[PDB]
Amino acid sequence: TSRRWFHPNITGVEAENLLLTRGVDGSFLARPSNPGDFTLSVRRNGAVTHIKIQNTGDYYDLYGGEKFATLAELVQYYMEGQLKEVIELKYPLNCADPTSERWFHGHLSGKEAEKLLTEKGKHGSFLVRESQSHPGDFVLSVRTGKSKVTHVMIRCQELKYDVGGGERFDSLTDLVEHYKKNPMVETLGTVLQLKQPLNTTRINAAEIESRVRELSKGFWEEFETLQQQECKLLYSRKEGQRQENKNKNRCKNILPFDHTRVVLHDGDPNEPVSDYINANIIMPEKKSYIATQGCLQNTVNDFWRMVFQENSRVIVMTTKEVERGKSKCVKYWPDEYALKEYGVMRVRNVKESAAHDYTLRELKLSKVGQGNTERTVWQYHFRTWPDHGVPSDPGGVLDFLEEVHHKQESIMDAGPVVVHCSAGIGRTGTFIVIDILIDIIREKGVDCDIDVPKTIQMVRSQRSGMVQTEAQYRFIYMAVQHYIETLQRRIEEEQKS
Repeated sequence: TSRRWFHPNITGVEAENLLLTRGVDGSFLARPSNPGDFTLSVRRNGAVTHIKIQNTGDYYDLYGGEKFATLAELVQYYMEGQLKEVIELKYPLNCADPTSERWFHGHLSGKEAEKLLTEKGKHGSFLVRESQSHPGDFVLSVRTGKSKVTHVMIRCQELKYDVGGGERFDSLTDLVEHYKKNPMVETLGTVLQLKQPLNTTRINAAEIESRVRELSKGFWEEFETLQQQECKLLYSRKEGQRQENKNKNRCKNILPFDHTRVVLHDGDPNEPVSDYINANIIMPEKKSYIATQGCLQNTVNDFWRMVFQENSRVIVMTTKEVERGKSKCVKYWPDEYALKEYGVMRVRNVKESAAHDYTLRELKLSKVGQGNTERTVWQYHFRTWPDHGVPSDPGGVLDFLEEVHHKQESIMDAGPVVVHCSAGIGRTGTFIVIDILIDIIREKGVDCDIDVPKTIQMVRSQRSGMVQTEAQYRFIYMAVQHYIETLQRRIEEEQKS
């Protein structure tokens, strides 16, 4: 609901002073860091303790704690155990910095704000900018509708914010949220409804190169604004929390949303719960996906029940079975030319074809004792993804996804494309997002509208924390840039031949 406990522009010593002067025992905050890392600063017995959170691209790993899909899910978990050599998360210490808010521009001038609200904004579209010049003060610009752009002055008096009367707010967020729920009425009756903020992320696919360079001059700020929206995605994950489902999860707290989870049918009456798999259907809002985790040895049979039931013909594997001496995915496919039975399912590995970045396994899947149920399942196993971070060049990933798209398109009545890595959120999220965005450019051509964080947010509403890091976020932009460049180069070559 809030995510006010995250402070994007704070330092170690600044966080300590804040918890000692504005907080009590049990007070906490989360802060970025040596980048790529995060810190949970908690006050206990008049002393401040710092707990390290690392994310290399798979999940948020809290030291002495658990692995989580989002910082918001991490916070919700401990607020609803953390120990030393007992750390309690009781009171979130709220941030007043509005820089990660969608509606906050600041830098914008009166003329520019009006221009953007006219061309991009609609009824209820609003923004907050800095004055302009009554230094320290802020300006709320709102569109209502013939239409009109209304300006409301926000005075900053002794650290508090107000619209000239009534209540005095600790932050611009407290002020905005109050006027969103309780709208301001003008002298002649016009209701200043704050429906949605101004979209500053939607770009034309052809103009990617310019946006990539402007973000390279921005990438971190755009990601954190998207990150600030995860508190709206804390949907129930009850099924995964069930006692009988606990050992079917690779990470106990990285669970599928109940509303999008894959439900397994025709199981076994002897096992009480046979309908669960840590997987979700990803529907872009034609080509759908199943975002899943790497198999555990006790879920390989459920994995095959899923593929068969969902009528999937393409498996996208974005991890090695072993990375840094740790099992990331149990081998669920047989050896080349071998035939294996996985419970009620039978799988034949027909042929293996190796490319530079991946291996293709041609599998034949059927139900045991059931003639005619056989279908070919193509497993594209990407092998070169780095242990930490993302690849330097997206050429290999793009060549891989083009090949995956062509195979999926070549199959009549094919079900969702199964996509998995380790926990099935970071790399899995990255691959599905690139594939969705490239799908738009494939149908609509080089000149179409794309919105990278809007797409990520839609995918994160279907499976927890899809796209884990800023590295992946930037890599998504770099892959879309490389695809448009490669598409234009093909037009260059044809007209010149």
